[PDB]
Amino acid sequence: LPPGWEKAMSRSSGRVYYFNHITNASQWERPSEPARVRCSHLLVKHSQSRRPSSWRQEKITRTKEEALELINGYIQKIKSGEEDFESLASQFSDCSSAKARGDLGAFSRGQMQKPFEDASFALRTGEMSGPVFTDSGIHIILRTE
Ligand SMILES: CN1CCCN(c2ccccc2CO)CC1
Repeated sequence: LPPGWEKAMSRSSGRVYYFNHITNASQWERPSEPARVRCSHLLVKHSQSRRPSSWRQEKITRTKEEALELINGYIQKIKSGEEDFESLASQFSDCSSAKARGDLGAFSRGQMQKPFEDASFALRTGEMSGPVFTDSGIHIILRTE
């Protein structure tokens, strides 16, 4: 299996699925390095973020648990097609990159926070992460290039 993937069993259904311990992605189908990648992200900050402040809120007070719940809800709506990633990032990302639909541009290893970097480079082009934790908060990462 490609880097980071492992087999798992659904508790509610008993069906096998695949989970990536670098990106926290999970999916039913069997999963299918460049100098640089390009990613977008949706950041949800929490009270223990390195800077608990954003363009949405002068004082971010939500707990890490609450931020994870919000991230999980956004992932559900993206996966169902009810909402697009770019739309949720523009409206609800606590990163200033919200104004660019979450786009961060292209980057190399050694530039981003390590959990973010590792998830970004383990995604295939077009793939989306699960919740990724950094000192900034909790991220949904979309690899675009
Ligand atoms: C990564 N950080 C430093 C760079 C500035 N950021 C940004 C802000 C507003 C629009 C676009 C971007 C990057 O695409 C993101 C924060």
